[PDB]
Amino acid sequence: VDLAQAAERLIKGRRAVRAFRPDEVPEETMRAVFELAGHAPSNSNTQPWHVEVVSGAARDRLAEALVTAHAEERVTVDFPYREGLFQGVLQERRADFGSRLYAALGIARDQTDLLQGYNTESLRFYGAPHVAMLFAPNNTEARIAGDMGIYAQTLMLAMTAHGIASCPQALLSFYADTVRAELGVENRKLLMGISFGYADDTAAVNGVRIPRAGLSETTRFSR
Amino acid sequence: DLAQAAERLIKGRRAVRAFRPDEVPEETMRAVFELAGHAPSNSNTQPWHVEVVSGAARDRLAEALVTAHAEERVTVDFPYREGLFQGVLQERRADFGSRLYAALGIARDQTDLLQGYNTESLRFYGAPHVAMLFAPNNTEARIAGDMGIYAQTLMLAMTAHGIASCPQALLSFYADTVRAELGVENRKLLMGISFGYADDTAAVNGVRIPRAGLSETTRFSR
Ligand SMILES: Cc1cc2nc3c(=O)[nH]c(=O)nc-3n(C[C@H](O)[C@H](O)[C@H](O)COP(=O)(O)O)c2cc1C
Ligand SMILES: Cc1cc2nc3c(=O)[nH]c(=O)nc-3n(C[C@H](O)[C@H](O)[C@H](O)COP(=O)(O)O)c2cc1C
Repeated sequence: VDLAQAAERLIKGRRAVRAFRPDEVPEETMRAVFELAGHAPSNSNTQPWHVEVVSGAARDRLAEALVTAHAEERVTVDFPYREGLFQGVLQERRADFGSRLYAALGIARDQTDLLQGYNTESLRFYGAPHVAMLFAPNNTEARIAGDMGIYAQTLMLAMTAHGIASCPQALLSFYADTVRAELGVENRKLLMGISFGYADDTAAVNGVRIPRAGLSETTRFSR
Repeated sequence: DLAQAAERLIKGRRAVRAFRPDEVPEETMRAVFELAGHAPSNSNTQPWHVEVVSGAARDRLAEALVTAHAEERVTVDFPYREGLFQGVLQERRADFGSRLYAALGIARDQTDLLQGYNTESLRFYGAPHVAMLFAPNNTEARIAGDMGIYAQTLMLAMTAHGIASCPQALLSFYADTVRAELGVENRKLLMGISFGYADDTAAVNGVRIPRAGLSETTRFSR
């Protein structure tokens, strides 16, 4: 494999996978992936990421604790919402994404109980055998969060290289106190979780094709 | 195989601080920026707006930045405050600075050499191109996280085509200058990425910045 071809395969090949098989990723592969991900750059080489990887019985207890917290409305999010977050084209993109996702799931926006069933499964990591919880410093702001994103993408691409499917999930960060309590983590903020393992390629949700805006919408070249 | 290629890309990408004058071919530049667009983001919002500057426009921009710095016209959209980094994060920052300044041959009390180096950084380290990464006006942690996902996708796509890069928060400290020179309004500047082909004879390009061990950043439980 030539480098240019490999980058295209990894970058386009990585997709948000929402249905996994139960098979675990070998421990040596997980070590190789997370070691590689640590090579992400960051402001001043600060490497602000603290990553909690959960498997087996601990992963099962964590999934049940998230389902229970969600049922009890114990929302404990570390990052507040900012008014007007998605205006204009950002809102159009979110609406189009939601439309494609629900169409692949075979659910209509008015089918509340089916949306509930789907979201309960999301808290069970879509059946993934592993989850990586991406913790950040208590004083995380835009620059540190940018580095958390550099790391998240490095990790997802290293996973893709090993045939490991992933789903980045902001949803898991909405129950940060539950994750911290389960894992014994103190004084860190939870930005997102990444469910991972091997994709169930028979699931219609994994057939969803999410477009991108393209150069004219995002990029300008000047000289 | 793909596993080896990922290792080569991820480990091969380094912050390059001395460039050759040679421009990236137009078709390669378009391929790299189109590929970077495949970065994921919350709800597929793709909040990035990227201004790629080359040639005379890049020269005018570099000179405007040098002038803004000399006149102390610092304009920051995202604060970079003292105490942003504490504990081990502050020590990693100090350790990085020590390695960089040793490669540059600049001592602690050398203000004139430090000024000359800062001027060269505002000239994009001689890179023929710079990508300015603009974010929405209301950017907070989650949107900034997506900007980082994009920035790393772009740097890795560049590395795959043998294109060296340096992500630079420094360029975001003169946000009004960048906006005025590029006709950009109502977007915040998070960082710039200088890019082109590495000058392999430059001592600064020999620096190798380590990472904390896997045991230091990651915990596995079952
Ligand atoms: C930081 C971040 C948070 C995300 N949060 C969720 C989430 O909570 N649940 C979910 O189903 N997908 C989530 N997504 C996945 C996307 O919606 C997805 O990346 C986008 O639709 C682009 O599709 P693709 O990744 O398949 O190319 C998240 C993506 C990112 C980068
Ligand atoms: C968001 C971001 C901002 C950065 N700002 C600068 C900068 O202003 N000037 C600079 O020389 N390097 C800057 N760096 C580059 C690093 O310091 C570098 O990525 C870190 O030391 C790790 O080294 P490596 O990328 O060579 O592996 C920045 C890196 C990132 C990811």
